[PDB]
Amino acid sequence: NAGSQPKLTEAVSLMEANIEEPLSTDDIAYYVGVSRRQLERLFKQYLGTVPSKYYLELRLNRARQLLQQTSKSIVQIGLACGFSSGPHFSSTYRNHFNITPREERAQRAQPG
Ligand SMILES: [Cl-]
Repeated sequence: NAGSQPKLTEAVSLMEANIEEPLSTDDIAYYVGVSRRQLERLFKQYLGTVPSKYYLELRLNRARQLLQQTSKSIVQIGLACGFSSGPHFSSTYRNHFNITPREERAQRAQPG
């Protein structure tokens, strides 16, 4: 279970501190003190994915937070979350959340 895997939770905390300019997987591993292979094994075992893909999920969730709370353009938000084009940001966002960034912002005020 992830909370009982301190190395994995450490890596995730480090990733959370580096969203706009994300660390390479190798750099996460160096800073947490495991090999790259070991870091990959942790992510595969305790989260079910690879570190780079979890990092993308994290950056997409920060983007969702910005879509719900700012008037920053779609382009601005994509750049702030490490994306390098609008089409790349919006397409990956839509694949992940099954709505577009524009739809997420339109729906931010949903009162439940
Ligand atoms: Cl950041």
